[PDB]
Amino acid sequence: STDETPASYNLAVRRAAPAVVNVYNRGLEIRTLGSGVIMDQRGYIITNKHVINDADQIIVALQDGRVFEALLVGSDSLTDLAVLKINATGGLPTIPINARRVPHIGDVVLAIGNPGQVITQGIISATGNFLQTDASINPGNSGGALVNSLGELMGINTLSPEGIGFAIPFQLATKIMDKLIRDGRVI
Amino acid sequence: STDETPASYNLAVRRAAPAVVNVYNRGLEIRTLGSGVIMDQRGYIITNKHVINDADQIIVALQDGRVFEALLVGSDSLTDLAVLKINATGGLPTIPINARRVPHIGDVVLAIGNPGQVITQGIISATGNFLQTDASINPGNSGGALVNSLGELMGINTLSPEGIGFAIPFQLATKIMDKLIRDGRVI
Amino acid sequence: STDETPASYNLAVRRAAPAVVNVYNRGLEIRTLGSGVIMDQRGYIITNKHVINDADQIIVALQDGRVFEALLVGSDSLTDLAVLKINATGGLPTIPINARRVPHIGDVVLAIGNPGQVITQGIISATGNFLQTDASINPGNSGGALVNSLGELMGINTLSPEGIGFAIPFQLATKIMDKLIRDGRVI
Repeated sequence: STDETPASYNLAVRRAAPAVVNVYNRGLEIRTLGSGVIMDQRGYIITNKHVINDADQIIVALQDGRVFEALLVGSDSLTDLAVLKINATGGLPTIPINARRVPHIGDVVLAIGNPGQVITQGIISATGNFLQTDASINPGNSGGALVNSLGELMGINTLSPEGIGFAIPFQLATKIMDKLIRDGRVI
Repeated sequence: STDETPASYNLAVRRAAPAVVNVYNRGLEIRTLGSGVIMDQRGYIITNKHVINDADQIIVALQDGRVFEALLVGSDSLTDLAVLKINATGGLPTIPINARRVPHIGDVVLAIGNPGQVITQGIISATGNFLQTDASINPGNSGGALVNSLGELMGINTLSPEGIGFAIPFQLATKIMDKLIRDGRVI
Repeated sequence: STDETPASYNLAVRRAAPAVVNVYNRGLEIRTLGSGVIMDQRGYIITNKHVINDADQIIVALQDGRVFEALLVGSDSLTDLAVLKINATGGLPTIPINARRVPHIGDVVLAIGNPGQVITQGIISATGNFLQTDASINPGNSGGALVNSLGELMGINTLSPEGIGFAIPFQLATKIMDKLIRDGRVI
């Protein structure tokens, strides 16, 4: 035992987890809203619309200790997504994305949320309609990332038929985010 | 990441999933009853007795798009199983079976149900009394197949002590099916 | 299929499972209290304090068929642990421990309980505050072992924020057990 190595998906955690952030509201009280995912170096972030639906002031908190204020770029009710913006100081951790990767049924996936961080393991039950997984999906990880064993982004964890969780396919999430950036809410 | 391959049990899905079918009732209304498993080329299928307990007309629907009517060969209350029959057009997808394979505690297993298909992942908690697994077992996959990472049949998912699901060992399921074929309900 | 081998964590089961015992009370009635873990050859065992909180007479039952009476060495309310003692006949199965092993987030873990034995699979969601896992933790495995794919001890399953289970890190559990052995209850 001492010689060998445990089976583990910590590799996918080290690659993906730095990019998943906490999302807060600062009214006047500091409340925890949910999780979120840093998509690129420009400083754009994806989260659930319901997380930021009633935010007086939005705050984002990285795992490395940094704390930015975020402005709502726009949302999309149908997919319950929302894009936030923050100033990117030199060096931002971003969620690994592979546009060429084709998600397959049976693929191992980790759901990464930041209520410290909590990570749960499952598989892709059904390929995206949305992507299904049996990894626990909850408010503590709602708005966070779903990634495969390599750490590549498979979807955005979302809430709202038992035992199964939902994530918005990363391919759809990318397009929706782009559209919100270009205009704002889109129909 | 782009170079490497995700950890996945899609191999077992491709081999086993084509053999797991949807089971319907057609009264006079079309209702979804549950899932089922094509065992052989003769056209015999296994499902839960409770799925077909009140079926005016039984219909079976493959993943490839085909739709047959099925006749109840017989059932077995004690194990809550039931065998159906359909005409096998040339080419029927059958559930991989390995009579030589010895199921071990800790073995990875996928529960395959067809409410599109939903697949969940677990292990064999206890070897069959029935086989136990922590893979989600639900009406959406009740009557469907439980298979290992190779895609070989380990059991038939069944309902009716929390967090654990039950499957009838494939070795028992085979014998019971044979007996029903030979006579009908057996005691 | 016939040639290849199923993916499985039965190796970790064979190594660790013999060391996880059933724990009973014998009033005057024989009641099942919970699970426990044989730590060393001296005959010391760890379990939850709530399991042994009201035991007139404590009995321990190995998987190999042996049955000892156990005496409460002492407990620790804060961590809900308790150490029992039994006479070690030549040959006692002990839980594999690796003091050098550093638990990482994403590590595969099996929760081993003895209500026959029930084993569930998960990962380390958060490294220990206590260790978190998405492996099912329940009364049937409360007080039992959490081990990685090698079979090394990662924690002691404990009860008392949804979908997640808790285990006391093996490093903390070892120290607490030592202290109880030295004195008794410690503050």
